[PDB]
Amino acid sequence: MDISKAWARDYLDLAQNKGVFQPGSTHVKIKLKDFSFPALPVPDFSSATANGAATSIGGAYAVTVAHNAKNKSSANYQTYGSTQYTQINRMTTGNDFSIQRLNKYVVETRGADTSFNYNENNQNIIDRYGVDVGNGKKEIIGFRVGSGNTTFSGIKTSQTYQADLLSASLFHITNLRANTVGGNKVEYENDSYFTNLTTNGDSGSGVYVFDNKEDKWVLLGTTHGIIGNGKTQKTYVTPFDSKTTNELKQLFIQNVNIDNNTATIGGGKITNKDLVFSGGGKISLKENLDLGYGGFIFDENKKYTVSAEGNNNVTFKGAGIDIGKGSTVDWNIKYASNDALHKIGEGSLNVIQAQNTNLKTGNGTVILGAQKTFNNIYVAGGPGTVQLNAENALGEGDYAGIFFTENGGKLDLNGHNQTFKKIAATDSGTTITNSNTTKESVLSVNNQNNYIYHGNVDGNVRLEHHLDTKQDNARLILDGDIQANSISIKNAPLVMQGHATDHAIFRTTKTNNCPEFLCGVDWVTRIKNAENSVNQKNKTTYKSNNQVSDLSQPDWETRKFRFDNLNIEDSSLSIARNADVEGNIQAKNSVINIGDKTAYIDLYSGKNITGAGFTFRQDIKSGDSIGESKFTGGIMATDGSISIGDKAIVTLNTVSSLDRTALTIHKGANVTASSSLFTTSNIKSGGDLTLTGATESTGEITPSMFYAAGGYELTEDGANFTAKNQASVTGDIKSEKAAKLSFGSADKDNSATRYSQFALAMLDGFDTSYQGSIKAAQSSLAMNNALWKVTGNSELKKLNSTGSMVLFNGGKNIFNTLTVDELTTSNSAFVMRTNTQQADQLIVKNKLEGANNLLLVDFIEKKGNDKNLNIDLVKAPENTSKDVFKTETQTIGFSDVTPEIKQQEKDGKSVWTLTGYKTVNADYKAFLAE
Repeated sequence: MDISKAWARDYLDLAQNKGVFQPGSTHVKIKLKDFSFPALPVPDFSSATANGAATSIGGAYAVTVAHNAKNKSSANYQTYGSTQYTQINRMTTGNDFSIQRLNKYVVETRGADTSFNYNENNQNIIDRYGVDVGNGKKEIIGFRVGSGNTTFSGIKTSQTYQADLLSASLFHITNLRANTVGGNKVEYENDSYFTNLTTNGDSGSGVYVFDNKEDKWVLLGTTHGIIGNGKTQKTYVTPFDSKTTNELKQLFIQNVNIDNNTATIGGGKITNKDLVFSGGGKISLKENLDLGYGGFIFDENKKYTVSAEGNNNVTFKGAGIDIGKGSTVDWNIKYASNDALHKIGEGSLNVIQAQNTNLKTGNGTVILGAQKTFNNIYVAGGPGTVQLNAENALGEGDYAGIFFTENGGKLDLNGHNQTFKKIAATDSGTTITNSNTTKESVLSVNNQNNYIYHGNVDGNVRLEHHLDTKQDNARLILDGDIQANSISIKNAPLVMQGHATDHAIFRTTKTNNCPEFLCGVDWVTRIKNAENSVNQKNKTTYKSNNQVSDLSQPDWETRKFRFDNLNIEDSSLSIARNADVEGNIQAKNSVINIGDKTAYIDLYSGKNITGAGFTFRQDIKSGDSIGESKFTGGIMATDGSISIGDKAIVTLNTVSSLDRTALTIHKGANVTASSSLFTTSNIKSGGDLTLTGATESTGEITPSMFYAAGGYELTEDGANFTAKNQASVTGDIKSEKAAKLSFGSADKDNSATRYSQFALAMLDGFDTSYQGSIKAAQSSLAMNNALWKVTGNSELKKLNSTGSMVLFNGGKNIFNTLTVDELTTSNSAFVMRTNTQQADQLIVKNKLEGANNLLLVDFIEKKGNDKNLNIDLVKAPENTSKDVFKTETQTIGFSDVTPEIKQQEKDGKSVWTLTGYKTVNADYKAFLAE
């Protein structure tokens, strides 16, 4: 492998379908120390053996090269996932082709597609598998994956057949029909930039090529050998051979036509090959049946039963069970107890009795119809389903005896409740569901220590994380997608977060089993040193640190958390980076951190299943890792606290009620509450906080709502506090930072009012009311159509009121002063109060005012006539002008008492005074167009 351009881990990521090289990914490019892979989907390389030297072709069959027999097995002993398979037969061709029969059915992969036809003429093959590389120029491009003696630009690992080091080659075909000893062979050359040259240990590995018309990767053949040395090194592929393949497969077929009758089996007779059953019917065993290398294969769309004669106890043993699509096999015997039952195929195994053995399933449905149906279950490869159909059908221990490796499968609780201390899932290929739409399944997960569920939840499920005693370390962390009716949390923490994308590593054991003499620095260390400089300049050390993922990596999968309701009691809920959370929260004596900085990763994520596939490993690290997070819904809380952190985006579109529940909005958060929010406590905010009417209900249309904060709101930075669009906001607002905004839709509205005009007796206009005390001596205040009733002494920095504005209200003969420092009011409204001999308000200190305006007043003294006494109404020294409260002889006022004013008095402070009285859905905003 050449790592002068590409990172070492890049070749590995591709071969192991990690990082950006997920199966089916199109338009993939990688940064170099910039490179675009060809316009094709990434292959699925899961049909490759762990060591790369052979390729599964589905079922009990695999393909490799013939002279790999001489090799230290290399291909005689095959590992897929947690399972070992042994070649027990083969056929072999002069062109070095080898089709293999394995001792058991492969559970982990459905195998590579075998539709390559070497006997088509050159033009046909070019048109079927050719790739455009410019202007219509076709080349046959493909991928090869294996793990020969491994080298990274002159760093010698001396490692061969390591699964961790499974590495990918990209190539173009240079001769479809090269004339070699043995027969015609396909010749290829690697890409000159993304260059993984073939090594001896790669011999036998599968070569892939992509069908244009069927849109699928196809097994071209298997790697035969090389000629040459560096960049131009040629590789020869033994073309896949159907005829020889099919001849080997013929050696294992015994057709059994049951045809709805009954086939009785015993004594070497039916009244090793695979027994290939057809027609449906009953299968009865008179004794233990051991099929050796054979197993059961069932056709499609048929019903079968497997029974013991006379209700005896008989076991079956063999290659496994392969059930065709649309078929169901009622399995009413035991599979042998010293062997795993391997189930593949798309149909259903219906297990009527307990088995006292282990299951390995990779496809179709296995139904558990008995208590403790299997001792342990291993789910692999993606498309299998395990379905509960009896009480206590799962197994014992923390994991309920079920384990999901790579790509996982589905657990359908099917109306049953199931409890796990821990779910043993390696990745989000796993989902726990419930297909029963009429009886909800309670899924309980009651880990007492840090644990991450990597899998999903959907269907008719309720999720509970309940403990008997308050335990703050019992953190349940969900890394996958969660779709649940509801979620309930008591006494133990819940964490919702995204998933750090898994990458390949070079070696999972932390030791190098070669002494320092004769071997020196660890090759693992050497790769990290060799890429250190470019990693220091780009800040990407996570690429070469031999860890599966890193808290500081940028590549994170966003996860969806949807639920009608979450209930928390006496614990904490954290939404961390790349969680997208939506639903209603009820909280009691609990802590809610939205946009929490602490994220968790699993050092064995994606490789959590060990041993024979019935043991589970997990190692958790946590630390700061800041990224976008989303909460959408409502919050009903009692005590505890709520925290909204950097990069979080919260949308309260459901009514929120906080009682003794402090709300803190930190710097870098965006909180929009389009739904009513009441709180007996206070809200602190150093981010953006916006309060608006319900802009929902209709696809258009907006109804209004309220925001009360008894403990007031407090602003903590150069922040934003915006109220607009039919928002009625109660509770004082204080601040000593340079804050801004807002009251009132900034020209986003007018006079054309929708909604109930009986719901206009709560805002008059505007479409925004507030009340009513602002102590912010550094802060701005926009006022496009508003304002407040002012219930306290407000000393505000700056003010701009293009539109409807402030009045006073309303302490019992308790008068207050507003005080600005750049009051540029561009229009109406300024209703002030006084009884007669006691008046308030000394406003703008540093002048600059606006056009039109309306400085008004009102009372509690019954002056049946005039009272021509001296009480000022503003205090702007010298002033820019005077006509900043123009003479409009149309004042309704309060009662029938209308006094007048002045122009100037004490020094430069241009005040306003008083005079006498007069006599004159029926209004305040009756002066917008004045």
